[PDB]
Amino acid sequence: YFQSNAMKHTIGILGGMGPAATADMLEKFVELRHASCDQQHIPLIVSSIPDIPDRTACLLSGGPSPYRYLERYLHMLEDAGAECIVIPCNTAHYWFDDLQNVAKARMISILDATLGDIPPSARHVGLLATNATLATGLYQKKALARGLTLIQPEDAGQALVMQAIYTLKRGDKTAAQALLLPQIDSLIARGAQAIIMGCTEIPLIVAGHERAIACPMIDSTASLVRAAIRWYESWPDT
Amino acid sequence: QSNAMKHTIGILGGMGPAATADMLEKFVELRHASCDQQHIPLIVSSIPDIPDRTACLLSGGPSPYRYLERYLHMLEDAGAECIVIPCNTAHYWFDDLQNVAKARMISILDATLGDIPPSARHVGLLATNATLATGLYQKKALARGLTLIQPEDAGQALVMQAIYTLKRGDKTAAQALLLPQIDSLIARGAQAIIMGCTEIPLIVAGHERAIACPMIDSTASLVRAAIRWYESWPDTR
Ligand SMILES: [Cl-]
Ligand SMILES: [F-]
Ligand SMILES: [K+]
Ligand SMILES: [K+]
Ligand SMILES: [K+]
Ligand SMILES: [K+]
Repeated sequence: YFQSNAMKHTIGILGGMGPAATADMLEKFVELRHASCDQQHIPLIVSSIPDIPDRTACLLSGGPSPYRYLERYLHMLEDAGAECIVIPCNTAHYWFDDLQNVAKARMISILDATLGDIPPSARHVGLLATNATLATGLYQKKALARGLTLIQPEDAGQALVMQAIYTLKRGDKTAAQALLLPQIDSLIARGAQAIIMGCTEIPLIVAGHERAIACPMIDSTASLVRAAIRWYESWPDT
Repeated sequence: QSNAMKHTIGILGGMGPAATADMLEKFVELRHASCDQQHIPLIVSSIPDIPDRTACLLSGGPSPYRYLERYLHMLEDAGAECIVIPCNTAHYWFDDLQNVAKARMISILDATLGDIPPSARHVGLLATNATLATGLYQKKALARGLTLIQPEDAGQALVMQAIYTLKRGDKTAAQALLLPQIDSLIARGAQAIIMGCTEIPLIVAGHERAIACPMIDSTASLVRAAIRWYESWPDTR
């Protein structure tokens, strides 16, 4: 399988962070790839092994590091024949450069993909993300380089965004939506021209309410999927 | 700790991709978990170059067996200790795969039939032309005392069309094709209807209220069976 999977430009999804976001990524690979039939869709191998330690607990509360888990499942995907690896978790990109160095497969960053899909006129941009993604500034250096100004929720509001994410991770979308939606309105009221959904649970909470939201919402999961499809479609046989 | 020690489940999917994503969705929804880390360890093969199953069985098209075998071994080598296949037609090859498999395998057919209420003796069957033609459900249904109701030829062409319309990405058109066939099976006396092709639950999704009889979800039945397998180990919760 390995050599023919590699010849076929198989994409590996390093997911499980969390599992609903990984399932959402798979749906988006189906929705965003033009295919005449089953056989024209993207070849995908998915790691949805969610025992990976909590990313914010590690970065902000001294919890066990997820790195060695990420490294192990990365190598599992490569050994299965993945030639490109994508990670449907923003906070995990704290370790992106580390994983890239040990990877033989190509890796595509969710951060670059997401920032690249912001309309050029949107210069003041809200950011919905986990505490650790904000605190370690994962989007900060890259946003500054593109001439963007990020707006994040205040301390009280950011606690509610974190609650929404973990309520989604617990399986209660309706509760998560009631928590998140006033924070989206607050970001707009403070002048967000666009809002980055910079945690891959956020698209799952917003889904069905984009019409009720004044400004565009940038879907980091979809941005990464689109980038991976462009990689897949750039080969001479594709 | 190796994936085999952790009782990792391998999903041999890509048949088709949307149905495989649906199975992942259902693994989340059907497993009681308080956080990311309590969910089922899963490795997924969604490599869809597997040749068309009905084309093989009914027209002599290229066989999917060598692809299924290859991706099976890929999943075992990655650490899957149990394998589930979210495709009913592919279970034509279930015994062959189980012969060469080191991991446990759980049939979508047995799981689905086990989730039929015992009072439903007359059961509609929505499936591909090849699943019907090769009788994948017939002997197991006969053992349980069930009578299968399948659409007549004209209706079945429309069921097959709905499945392939969903596989092309048009859920709205697939529903327009499928829903009259569901009413027909009910009008003919179905007491439950097996969604015996894993694209059927995606077409029906959001309309079970308007349907007068229970719809038996083969994908969900398989997920529930795999979760029970995972939860039965002494060192799992
Ligand atoms: Cl073959
Ligand atoms: F994320
Ligand atoms: K599509
Ligand atoms: K996430
Ligand atoms: K659940
Ligand atoms: K199927």
